[PDB]
Amino acid sequence: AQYEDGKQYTTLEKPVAGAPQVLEFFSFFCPHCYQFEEVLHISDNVKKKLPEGVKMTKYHVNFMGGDLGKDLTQAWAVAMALGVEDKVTVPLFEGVQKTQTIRSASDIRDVFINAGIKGEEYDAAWNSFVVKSLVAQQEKAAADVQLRGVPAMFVNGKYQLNPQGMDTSNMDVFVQQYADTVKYLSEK
Repeated sequence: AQYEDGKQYTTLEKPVAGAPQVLEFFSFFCPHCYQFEEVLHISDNVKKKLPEGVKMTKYHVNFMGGDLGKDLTQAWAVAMALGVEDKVTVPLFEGVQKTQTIRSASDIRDVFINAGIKGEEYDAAWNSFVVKSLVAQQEKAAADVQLRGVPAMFVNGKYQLNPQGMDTSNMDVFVQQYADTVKYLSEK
């Protein structure tokens, strides 16, 4: 074919029922995630090519960055609850990986404050049980799909993007290829 299992994607031998349609995993400690977000804008270009009706879900993972990794998963939960994902993603990436000014929960919190969320609202969210189950969801979703590496994308709990089998000589071409693959798997 032109799209072959084992080349632009792999198939989960233990499919996952009820799974979000498009499910993406990242870590603010993950260097290719930094690239995927700031340089390539993968999420963004995929959305651009999804059919109508398709919801896009993105989760953080715990297995990078030790104690600060979990803090970042909780904070991502806060971002999801407050709907401020688009205002914290970049400063969180640049704080962990570029400037190295995020060394504790307290520094994560500063990013939110400077992004305009208020202390009282953040601290409230941070400690809320809605955020706890949001954290649990992130963890369950990773758990359901063997997950040990990021960035990672799953379509309908059955197909997993395999970006290693696509050309990277041209980053625009890498992205379109990736996005078109997601569309193909979407329609499958």
